[PDB]
Amino acid sequence: HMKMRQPTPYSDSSLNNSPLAADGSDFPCKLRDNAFVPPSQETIAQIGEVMPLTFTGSATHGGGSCQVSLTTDLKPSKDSKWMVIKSIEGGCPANVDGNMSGGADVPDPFEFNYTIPAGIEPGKYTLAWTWFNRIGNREMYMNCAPITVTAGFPAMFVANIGCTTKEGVDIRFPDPGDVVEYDGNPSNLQPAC
Ligand SMILES: *[C@@H]1O[C@H](CO)[C@@H](O)[C@H](O)[C@H]1NC(C)=O
Ligand SMILES: [Cu+2]
Repeated sequence: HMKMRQPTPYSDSSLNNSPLAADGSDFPCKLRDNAFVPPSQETIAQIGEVMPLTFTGSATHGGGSCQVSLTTDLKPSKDSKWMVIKSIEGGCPANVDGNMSGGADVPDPFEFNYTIPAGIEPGKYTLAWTWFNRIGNREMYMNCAPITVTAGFPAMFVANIGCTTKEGVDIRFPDPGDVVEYDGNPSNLQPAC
């Protein structure tokens, strides 16, 4: 149970910590009433700029693995095409064995980053954070945010909503892309579905 804090998600006031529905019904982005209201301030990412990726919550489930992906759709649906720009294998959204202190609203002390690479054209996108928790039920977490790319790829991995991950491991994505980061404990890294 975690949510993305930066970049600021769509409709943050109605966005909870829960994973995607196990039946796939609310993929992508936790579909619900008024799910795609932009935050007030524009999130601007210059090509090549190191951008923050940060989280809220204490139920870190021993970490796991995450992707950062972009689509041109501003109200994503099941038909949206995603482009993975970063994979984090292990230690996302935290490198601890289990859960952390502080309740549902605590800023997660482990912080991350992403960079818009040269092959992404300036324009408006939706950015998705996806997360496959290491410990607990086999879930997929997902939050989405509007971003504007200014001047200054693999498809997104989907599982746990026939492709089912193994409890206890930090998964390694089949096609993680050319920007892959390992932030976890070597003993938990997958020797994906
Ligand atoms: C982005 O985060 C990774 C993982 O902590 C770190 O290794 C890297 O140095 C960071 N990049 C920066 C701060 O430019
Ligand atoms: Cu949880």
